[PDB]
Amino acid sequence: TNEITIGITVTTTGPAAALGIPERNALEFVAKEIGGHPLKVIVLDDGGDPTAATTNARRFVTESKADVIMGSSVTPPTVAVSNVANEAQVPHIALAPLPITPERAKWSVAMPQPIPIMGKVLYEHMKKNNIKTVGYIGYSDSYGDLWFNDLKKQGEAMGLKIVAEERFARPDTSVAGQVLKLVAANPDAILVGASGTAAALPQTSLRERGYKGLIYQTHGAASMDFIRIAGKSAEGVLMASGPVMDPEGQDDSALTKKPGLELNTAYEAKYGPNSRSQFAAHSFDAFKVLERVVPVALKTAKPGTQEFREAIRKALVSEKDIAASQGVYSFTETDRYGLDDRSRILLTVKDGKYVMVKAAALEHHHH
Ligand SMILES: COc1cc(/C=C/C(=O)O)ccc1O
Repeated sequence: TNEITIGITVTTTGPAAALGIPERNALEFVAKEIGGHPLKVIVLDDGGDPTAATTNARRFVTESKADVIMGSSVTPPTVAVSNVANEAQVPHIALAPLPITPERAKWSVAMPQPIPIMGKVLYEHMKKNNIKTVGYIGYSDSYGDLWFNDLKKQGEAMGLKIVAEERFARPDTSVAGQVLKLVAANPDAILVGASGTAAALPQTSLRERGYKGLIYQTHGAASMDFIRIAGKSAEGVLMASGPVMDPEGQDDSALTKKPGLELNTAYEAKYGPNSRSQFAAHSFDAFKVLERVVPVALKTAKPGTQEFREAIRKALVSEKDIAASQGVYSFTETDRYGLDDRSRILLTVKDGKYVMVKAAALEHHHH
Protein backbone atom coordinates (compact mmCIF):
# COMPACT_ATOMS: atom_id res chain seq x y z
CA THR A 1 0.00 0.00 0.00
CA ASN A 2 2.64 2.56 -0.94
CA GLU A 3 1.31 4.55 -3.90
CA ILE A 4 1.69 4.05 -7.61
CA THR A 5 2.48 7.38 -9.15
CA ILE A 6 0.96 8.38 -12.49
CA GLY A 7 1.82 11.67 -14.19
CA ILE A 8 -0.58 12.89 -16.86
CA THR A 9 0.02 15.81 -19.22
CA VAL A 10 -3.04 16.72 -21.33
CA THR A 11 -4.32 19.79 -23.07
CA THR A 12 -6.98 21.58 -21.02
CA THR A 13 -6.37 25.21 -22.27
CA GLY A 14 -6.11 26.68 -25.79
CA PRO A 15 -7.87 25.32 -28.90
CA ALA A 16 -6.85 21.64 -28.27
CA ALA A 17 -8.87 21.80 -25.05
CA ALA A 18 -11.66 20.04 -27.00
CA LEU A 19 -9.50 16.92 -26.92
CA GLY A 20 -7.78 17.19 -23.52
CA ILE A 21 -10.75 18.28 -21.40
CA PRO A 22 -12.62 15.01 -21.99
CA GLU A 23 -9.51 12.94 -21.25
CA ARG A 24 -9.04 14.73 -17.95
CA ASN A 25 -12.81 14.52 -17.14
CA ALA A 26 -12.83 10.76 -17.70
CA LEU A 27 -10.31 10.29 -14.87
CA GLU A 28 -13.30 10.63 -12.51
CA PHE A 29 -14.39 7.14 -13.74
CA VAL A 30 -11.14 5.15 -13.50
CA ALA A 31 -9.77 2.95 -10.70
CA LYS A 32 -8.30 4.91 -7.72
CA GLU A 33 -6.29 1.97 -6.46
CA ILE A 34 -4.89 -1.19 -8.00
CA GLY A 35 -3.92 -4.38 -6.21
CA GLY A 36 -4.05 -2.75 -2.78
CA HIS A 37 -1.98 0.30 -3.76
CA PRO A 38 -3.51 3.82 -4.11
CA LEU A 39 -2.98 5.61 -7.40
CA LYS A 40 -1.50 9.05 -6.97
CA VAL A 41 -2.52 10.75 -10.22
CA ILE A 42 -0.93 14.08 -10.95
CA VAL A 43 -2.51 16.00 -13.84
CA LEU A 44 -0.95 19.01 -15.57
CA ASP A 45 -2.09 21.08 -18.50
CA ASP A 46 0.44 21.59 -21.36
CA GLY A 47 -1.66 23.95 -23.56
CA GLY A 48 -0.89 21.51 -26.43
CA ASP A 49 2.60 23.01 -26.49
CA PRO A 50 5.53 20.55 -26.97
CA THR A 51 7.85 22.56 -24.68
CA ALA A 52 5.29 22.70 -21.83
CA ALA A 53 4.58 18.91 -22.20
CA THR A 54 8.38 18.22 -22.14
CA THR A 55 8.59 20.26 -18.92
CA ASN A 56 5.68 18.34 -17.32
CA ALA A 57 7.10 14.89 -18.37
CA ARG A 58 10.58 15.86 -17.10
CA ARG A 59 9.24 16.84 -13.68
CA PHE A 60 7.05 13.71 -13.51
CA VAL A 61 9.97 11.38 -14.19
CA THR A 62 12.58 13.14 -11.96
CA GLU A 63 10.65 15.07 -9.23
CA SER A 64 7.45 13.02 -8.93
CA LYS A 65 9.37 9.71 -9.53
CA ALA A 66 6.40 8.61 -11.69
CA ASP A 67 5.93 4.88 -12.34
CA VAL A 68 3.92 5.68 -15.54
CA ILE A 69 3.32 8.79 -17.55
CA MET A 70 0.47 9.60 -19.94
CA GLY A 71 -0.21 12.18 -22.58
CA SER A 72 -0.59 14.38 -24.45
CA SER A 73 -3.86 15.24 -26.22
CA VAL A 74 -2.49 16.10 -29.74
CA THR A 75 0.43 14.59 -31.71
CA PRO A 76 3.26 17.20 -31.34
CA PRO A 77 3.33 17.33 -27.50
CA THR A 78 2.78 13.55 -27.49
CA VAL A 79 5.98 13.06 -29.48
CA ALA A 80 7.74 15.31 -26.92
CA VAL A 81 6.41 13.21 -24.01
CA SER A 82 7.54 10.01 -25.75
CA ASN A 83 11.07 11.42 -26.17
CA VAL A 84 11.25 12.23 -22.40
CA ALA A 85 9.91 8.77 -21.47
CA ASN A 86 12.41 6.91 -23.67
CA GLU A 87 15.35 8.90 -22.34
CA ALA A 88 14.29 8.61 -18.63
CA GLN A 89 13.22 4.98 -19.04
CA VAL A 90 9.63 5.29 -17.81
CA PRO A 91 6.46 3.57 -19.32
CA HIS A 92 4.48 6.06 -21.35
CA ILE A 93 0.89 5.65 -22.48
CA ALA A 94 0.22 8.10 -25.30
CA LEU A 95 -3.26 9.73 -25.37
CA ALA A 96 -2.93 10.97 -28.96
CA PRO A 97 -1.49 9.26 -32.10
CA LEU A 98 2.24 9.42 -32.72
CA PRO A 99 4.94 8.28 -35.12
CA ILE A 100 6.73 5.31 -33.58
CA THR A 101 10.44 5.31 -34.36
CA PRO A 102 13.13 3.13 -32.73
CA GLU A 103 13.79 6.12 -30.45
CA ARG A 104 10.20 5.86 -29.11
CA ALA A 105 9.18 2.17 -29.34
CA LYS A 106 10.82 0.81 -26.27
CA TRP A 107 9.05 2.89 -23.61
CA SER A 108 5.87 4.18 -25.39
CA VAL A 109 2.56 2.53 -26.28
CA ALA A 110 -0.44 4.46 -27.71
CA MET A 111 -4.18 4.26 -26.96
CA PRO A 112 -5.62 5.96 -30.10
CA GLN A 113 -6.05 3.84 -33.24
CA PRO A 114 -3.01 3.84 -35.54
CA ILE A 115 -3.50 5.93 -38.67
CA PRO A 116 -3.33 3.02 -41.13
CA ILE A 117 -6.25 1.15 -39.46
CA MET A 118 -8.35 4.30 -39.68
CA GLY A 119 -7.20 5.12 -43.21
CA LYS A 120 -8.04 1.60 -44.44
CA VAL A 121 -11.71 1.90 -43.50
CA LEU A 122 -11.96 5.30 -45.22
CA TYR A 123 -10.24 4.22 -48.46
CA GLU A 124 -12.27 1.02 -48.68
CA HIS A 125 -15.36 3.18 -48.48
CA MET A 126 -14.00 5.46 -51.25
CA LYS A 127 -13.33 2.42 -53.46
CA LYS A 128 -16.87 1.11 -52.80
CA ASN A 129 -18.57 4.42 -53.53
CA ASN A 130 -17.10 5.40 -56.88
CA ILE A 131 -14.17 7.62 -55.74
CA LYS A 132 -11.13 7.66 -58.09
CA THR A 133 -9.42 10.98 -57.32
CA VAL A 134 -8.74 12.34 -53.85
CA GLY A 135 -7.49 15.68 -52.55
CA TYR A 136 -6.00 16.30 -49.09
CA ILE A 137 -6.02 19.12 -46.60
CA GLY A 138 -4.36 18.68 -43.20
CA TYR A 139 -2.03 20.16 -40.66
CA SER A 140 1.52 21.21 -41.59
CA ASP A 141 2.80 18.95 -38.77
CA SER A 142 3.44 15.31 -37.73
CA TYR A 143 -0.32 14.36 -37.53
CA GLY A 144 -0.87 15.96 -41.00
CA ASP A 145 2.04 13.97 -42.39
CA LEU A 146 0.91 10.62 -40.83
CA TRP A 147 -2.37 10.99 -42.63
CA PHE A 148 -1.05 12.24 -45.94
CA ASN A 149 1.66 9.50 -46.06
CA ASP A 150 -0.98 6.85 -45.32
CA LEU A 151 -3.27 8.24 -47.97
CA LYS A 152 -0.44 8.10 -50.49
CA LYS A 153 0.81 4.67 -49.52
CA GLN A 154 -2.46 2.72 -48.88
CA GLY A 155 -4.59 4.75 -51.27
CA GLU A 156 -2.28 4.37 -54.24
CA ALA A 157 -1.89 0.66 -53.51
CA MET A 158 -5.72 0.48 -53.82
CA GLY A 159 -5.74 2.42 -57.14
CA LEU A 160 -6.84 5.80 -55.79
CA LYS A 161 -5.26 8.89 -57.43
CA ILE A 162 -4.07 11.70 -55.16
CA VAL A 163 -4.52 14.85 -57.16
CA ALA A 164 -3.97 17.72 -54.68
CA GLU A 165 -2.27 18.21 -51.32
CA GLU A 166 -2.82 21.30 -49.12
CA ARG A 167 -1.67 22.11 -45.60
CA PHE A 168 -2.68 24.49 -42.87
CA ALA A 169 -1.32 25.35 -39.43
CA ARG A 170 -3.28 24.48 -36.27
CA PRO A 171 -4.16 28.06 -35.21
CA ASP A 172 -5.22 29.20 -38.76
CA THR A 173 -8.71 30.60 -38.68
CA SER A 174 -8.94 30.66 -42.48
CA VAL A 175 -8.13 28.11 -45.18
CA ALA A 176 -9.40 30.23 -48.10
CA GLY A 177 -6.29 29.79 -50.26
CA GLN A 178 -6.14 26.02 -49.79
CA VAL A 179 -9.90 25.57 -50.38
CA LEU A 180 -9.52 27.67 -53.54
CA LYS A 181 -6.97 25.13 -54.99
CA LEU A 182 -8.93 22.07 -53.87
CA VAL A 183 -12.19 23.39 -55.41
CA ALA A 184 -10.21 24.12 -58.62
CA ALA A 185 -8.83 20.56 -58.83
CA ASN A 186 -12.29 19.22 -57.94
CA PRO A 187 -11.27 15.67 -56.72
CA ASP A 188 -14.13 13.09 -56.22
CA ALA A 189 -13.40 13.22 -52.45
CA ILE A 190 -11.27 15.25 -50.01
CA LEU A 191 -9.64 13.74 -46.89
CA VAL A 192 -9.31 16.29 -44.10
CA GLY A 193 -6.34 15.51 -41.82
CA ALA A 194 -7.19 17.57 -38.71
CA SER A 195 -8.81 17.30 -35.26
CA GLY A 196 -11.31 18.93 -32.81
CA THR A 197 -12.30 22.49 -33.70
CA ALA A 198 -9.80 22.76 -36.53
CA ALA A 199 -11.40 19.74 -38.26
CA ALA A 200 -14.68 21.68 -38.80
CA LEU A 201 -12.84 24.57 -40.58
CA PRO A 202 -12.08 22.82 -43.84
CA GLN A 203 -15.55 21.15 -43.57
CA THR A 204 -17.43 24.54 -43.53
CA SER A 205 -15.03 26.36 -45.83
CA LEU A 206 -15.35 23.61 -48.45
CA ARG A 207 -19.16 23.59 -48.45
CA GLU A 208 -19.48 27.39 -48.41
CA ARG A 209 -17.26 27.42 -51.60
CA GLY A 210 -19.55 24.87 -53.26
CA TYR A 211 -17.42 21.71 -53.16
CA LYS A 212 -19.73 18.81 -53.89
CA GLY A 213 -17.58 15.74 -53.43
CA LEU A 214 -17.56 13.47 -50.44
CA ILE A 215 -15.65 14.81 -47.47
CA TYR A 216 -13.78 12.33 -45.18
CA GLN A 217 -12.59 13.08 -41.62
CA THR A 218 -10.20 11.32 -39.21
CA HIS A 219 -10.81 10.02 -35.71
CA GLY A 220 -9.35 13.29 -34.42
CA ALA A 221 -12.72 14.79 -35.30
CA ALA A 222 -14.90 12.28 -33.32
CA SER A 223 -16.80 14.34 -30.74
CA MET A 224 -19.98 16.37 -30.71
CA ASP A 225 -17.91 19.52 -31.14
CA PHE A 226 -17.51 18.84 -34.89
CA ILE A 227 -21.32 18.82 -35.39
CA ARG A 228 -21.78 21.85 -33.01
CA ILE A 229 -19.28 23.86 -35.13
CA ALA A 230 -19.76 22.52 -38.65
CA GLY A 231 -23.60 22.60 -38.40
CA LYS A 232 -25.19 21.63 -41.73
CA SER A 233 -21.76 21.36 -43.52
CA ALA A 234 -21.24 18.21 -41.34
CA GLU A 235 -24.12 16.44 -43.18
CA GLY A 236 -23.07 13.27 -44.87
CA VAL A 237 -19.39 13.41 -43.82
CA LEU A 238 -17.73 10.18 -43.62
CA MET A 239 -15.62 9.92 -40.26
CA ALA A 240 -13.38 7.13 -38.93
CA SER A 241 -13.98 6.53 -35.26
CA GLY A 242 -13.26 4.24 -32.31
CA PRO A 243 -16.22 1.89 -31.33
CA VAL A 244 -16.72 3.81 -28.08
CA MET A 245 -18.88 6.24 -30.12
CA ASP A 246 -21.53 3.43 -30.41
CA PRO A 247 -21.42 0.66 -27.80
CA GLU A 248 -25.25 0.30 -28.09
CA GLY A 249 -24.83 -0.86 -31.70
CA GLN A 250 -22.19 -3.51 -30.81
CA ASP A 251 -22.93 -7.21 -30.63
CA ASP A 252 -22.98 -8.49 -27.05
CA SER A 253 -19.98 -10.69 -28.01
CA ALA A 254 -17.77 -7.56 -28.51
CA LEU A 255 -15.21 -7.29 -25.72
CA THR A 256 -15.40 -3.49 -26.21
CA LYS A 257 -19.16 -3.26 -25.45
CA LYS A 258 -19.19 -3.48 -21.63
CA PRO A 259 -16.34 -1.02 -21.02
CA GLY A 260 -17.73 1.40 -23.60
CA LEU A 261 -21.15 1.25 -21.89
CA GLU A 262 -19.40 1.73 -18.46
CA LEU A 263 -17.53 4.86 -19.56
CA ASN A 264 -20.37 6.39 -21.54
CA THR A 265 -23.10 5.87 -18.91
CA ALA A 266 -20.92 7.61 -16.26
CA TYR A 267 -19.59 10.31 -18.61
CA GLU A 268 -22.97 11.19 -20.14
CA ALA A 269 -24.85 11.06 -16.78
CA LYS A 270 -22.46 13.80 -15.63
CA TYR A 271 -21.93 15.83 -18.82
CA GLY A 272 -25.18 15.36 -20.66
CA PRO A 273 -26.76 13.65 -23.68
CA ASN A 274 -24.34 12.79 -26.54
CA SER A 275 -21.29 14.06 -24.55
CA ARG A 276 -19.33 10.83 -25.32
CA SER A 277 -16.18 11.21 -27.39
CA GLN A 278 -13.27 9.43 -28.98
CA PHE A 279 -11.04 11.34 -26.59
CA ALA A 280 -12.54 10.61 -23.19
CA ALA A 281 -12.10 6.94 -24.00
CA HIS A 282 -8.23 7.06 -24.24
CA SER A 283 -7.53 7.95 -20.65
CA PHE A 284 -10.32 5.56 -19.51
CA ASP A 285 -8.70 2.75 -21.54
CA ALA A 286 -5.18 3.65 -20.33
CA PHE A 287 -6.42 2.78 -16.80
CA LYS A 288 -7.88 -0.51 -18.09
CA VAL A 289 -4.38 -1.25 -19.38
CA LEU A 290 -2.92 -0.41 -16.03
CA GLU A 291 -5.46 -2.72 -14.31
CA ARG A 292 -3.95 -5.63 -16.30
CA VAL A 293 -0.25 -4.77 -16.26
CA VAL A 294 0.19 -3.41 -12.72
CA PRO A 295 -0.78 -6.55 -10.72
CA VAL A 296 1.67 -8.43 -12.99
CA ALA A 297 4.43 -5.86 -12.27
CA LEU A 298 3.59 -5.98 -8.53
CA LYS A 299 4.60 -9.64 -8.31
CA THR A 300 8.30 -8.76 -8.85
CA ALA A 301 8.79 -5.10 -7.99
CA LYS A 302 7.81 -2.30 -5.68
CA PRO A 303 6.22 0.98 -6.80
CA GLY A 304 8.77 3.83 -7.06
CA THR A 305 11.73 1.80 -8.27
CA GLN A 306 13.34 1.42 -11.69
CA GLU A 307 12.64 -2.31 -11.46
CA PHE A 308 8.86 -1.48 -11.30
CA ARG A 309 9.16 0.70 -14.44
CA GLU A 310 10.93 -2.20 -16.15
CA ALA A 311 8.28 -4.74 -14.96
CA ILE A 312 5.45 -2.57 -16.34
CA ARG A 313 7.33 -2.26 -19.62
CA LYS A 314 7.59 -6.06 -19.88
CA ALA A 315 3.99 -6.68 -18.81
CA LEU A 316 2.72 -4.37 -21.56
CA VAL A 317 4.08 -6.93 -23.96
CA SER A 318 3.34 -10.14 -21.98
CA GLU A 319 -0.34 -9.28 -21.23
CA LYS A 320 -2.54 -10.07 -24.31
CA ASP A 321 -6.14 -9.19 -25.31
CA ILE A 322 -6.65 -6.24 -22.99
CA ALA A 323 -10.33 -5.31 -23.40
CA ALA A 324 -11.13 -1.59 -23.36
CA SER A 325 -13.75 0.78 -24.76
CA GLN A 326 -11.80 1.51 -28.01
CA GLY A 327 -10.49 -1.98 -28.89
CA VAL A 328 -8.69 -5.08 -27.61
CA TYR A 329 -5.02 -4.36 -27.01
CA SER A 330 -2.13 -6.80 -27.60
CA PHE A 331 1.07 -4.75 -27.64
CA THR A 332 4.36 -6.20 -28.95
CA GLU A 333 8.04 -5.10 -29.10
CA THR A 334 7.27 -3.74 -32.57
CA ASP A 335 3.53 -2.97 -32.51
CA ARG A 336 3.09 -0.17 -29.98
CA TYR A 337 -0.65 0.26 -30.74
CA GLY A 338 -1.64 -3.40 -30.39
CA LEU A 339 -4.97 -2.89 -32.26
CA ASP A 340 -6.94 -4.60 -35.06
CA ASP A 341 -10.34 -4.28 -36.91
CA ARG A 342 -12.27 -4.56 -33.65
CA SER A 343 -10.97 -1.02 -32.85
CA ARG A 344 -12.71 1.06 -35.55
CA ILE A 345 -16.09 1.89 -37.03
CA LEU A 346 -17.22 4.37 -39.68
CA LEU A 347 -19.65 7.17 -38.84
CA THR A 348 -21.73 9.59 -40.85
CA VAL A 349 -23.72 12.60 -39.76
CA LYS A 350 -27.39 12.72 -40.60
CA ASP A 351 -29.74 15.37 -39.29
CA GLY A 352 -27.10 16.52 -36.78
CA LYS A 353 -26.41 13.05 -35.33
CA TYR A 354 -23.67 10.50 -35.73
CA VAL A 355 -24.86 7.29 -37.35
CA MET A 356 -22.73 4.18 -37.63
CA VAL A 357 -22.33 3.24 -41.31
CA LYS A 358 -19.76 0.48 -40.95
CA ALA A 359 -19.41 -1.73 -37.81
CA ALA A 360 -16.18 -2.94 -36.10
CA ALA A 361 -15.02 -6.48 -36.85
CA LEU A 362 -16.93 -9.08 -34.90
CA GLU A 363 -15.11 -10.85 -32.07
CA HIS A 364 -15.63 -14.31 -33.66
CA HIS A 365 -14.58 -13.33 -37.16
CA HIS A 366 -11.06 -12.75 -38.56
CA HIS A 367 -9.24 -9.55 -37.62
C1 LIG B 1 -7.26 12.57 -28.22
O1 LIG B 1 -7.52 11.51 -29.17
C2 LIG B 1 -7.18 11.68 -30.49
C3 LIG B 1 -6.55 12.86 -30.88
C4 LIG B 1 -6.19 13.02 -32.22
C5 LIG B 1 -5.52 14.31 -32.53
C6 LIG B 1 -4.43 14.42 -33.30
C7 LIG B 1 -3.78 15.75 -33.47
O2 LIG B 1 -4.45 16.81 -33.57
O3 LIG B 1 -2.52 15.75 -33.40
C8 LIG B 1 -6.47 12.02 -33.14
C9 LIG B 1 -7.09 10.84 -32.76
C10 LIG B 1 -7.44 10.69 -31.43
O4 LIG B 1 -8.03 9.55 -31.03
